[PDB]
Amino acid sequence: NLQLVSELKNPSGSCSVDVSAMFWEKEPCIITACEDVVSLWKALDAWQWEKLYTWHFAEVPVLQIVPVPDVYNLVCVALGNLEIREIRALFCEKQVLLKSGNIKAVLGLTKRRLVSSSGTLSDQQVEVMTFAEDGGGKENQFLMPPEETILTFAEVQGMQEALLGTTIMNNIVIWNLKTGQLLKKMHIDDASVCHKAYSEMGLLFIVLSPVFQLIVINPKTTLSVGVMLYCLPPGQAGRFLEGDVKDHCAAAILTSGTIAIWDLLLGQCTALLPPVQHWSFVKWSGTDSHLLAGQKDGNIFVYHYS
Repeated sequence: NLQLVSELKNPSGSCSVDVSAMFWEKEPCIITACEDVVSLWKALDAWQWEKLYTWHFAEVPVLQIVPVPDVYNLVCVALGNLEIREIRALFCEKQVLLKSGNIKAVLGLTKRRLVSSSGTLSDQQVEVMTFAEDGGGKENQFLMPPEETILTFAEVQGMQEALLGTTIMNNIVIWNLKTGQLLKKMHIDDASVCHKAYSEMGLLFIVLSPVFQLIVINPKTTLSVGVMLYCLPPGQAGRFLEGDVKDHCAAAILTSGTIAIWDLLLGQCTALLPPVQHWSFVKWSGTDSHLLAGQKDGNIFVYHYS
């Protein structure tokens, strides 16, 4: 379960919107994102965090952090008011504009890659850029577009070089990341947002946001059934608001204001985390076995998960 082990107070002018734990060149750090400022933090002692660097954003507000596997020398953020307008890389005033326009979906991938999609149909583009060791935009690879607006990406764990997307048509698509080709398009019995995709034994396992749901799909027959429902404990309100998965644990913020955790394998709700104002976002740490819970006023609480 969950033991509070450290906390970060970060009171800025603006609303806090995201948090991420990453290694920085290499030591575990936390990145905080508020609408108008992003900061890198390092452990001061067993429970306190100190600010090491800050980046500022006038005009267009920060929407989210975009963690990128295997990258330890920059922080990627997406900026916009509702839809993404920009994607920037932040280096330790040192911002590089990476992508600009009508961006629909974005995700960091293994091996220093970042995939994004823009446009909606015949004009849809899906692009995977690669950062060089020095953080520089090095390559860009276009992926065969489904011509259906992508809602989310998920890198398929257990399948070599496969990327999954969900589309507004309630379809999933799978790309071969080596060739750019679209491998399959599959209707999910008419969710939406995919928090995680796994592959084993020819089967596809996708976790979707009955807070969470796991659907298992046979890509060969296209036949798919819900086969795990993750639901709140006896007498607990209410509904999914936002969430995050790492490995086989899912964490969600509920509209009520409480945080709930599940073991995706065990099927069970392994923890409720009531507010210490309301929880605003939740993120698993990318460095260790910690849960990061944040409030809008800037405070982040860090829990050890056992």
